[PDB]
Amino acid sequence: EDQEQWAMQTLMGSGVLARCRIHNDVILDSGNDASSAYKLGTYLYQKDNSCNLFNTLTEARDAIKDAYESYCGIDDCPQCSKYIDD
Ligand SMILES: [Zn+2]
Repeated sequence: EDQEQWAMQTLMGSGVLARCRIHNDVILDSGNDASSAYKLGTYLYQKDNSCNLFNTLTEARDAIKDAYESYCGIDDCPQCSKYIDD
């Protein structure tokens, strides 16, 4: 398992993104307030780490920005569209 993926749990679970009940390891783009997601991400990731260049929030933003941009272009899991929905 991946840690960064664990973050997505709550971060993304904040309702920012969309996930399939059959796919908990999948990320779908919703187009909701990402700002909130980012905050939620930093919140879970670690308390207020607001410090000098030392700590860079860009990492987190890139984490979600990466995952988001990674799955970006998908508003619905193709699996369900590639399979039958019991
Ligand atoms: Zn699905």
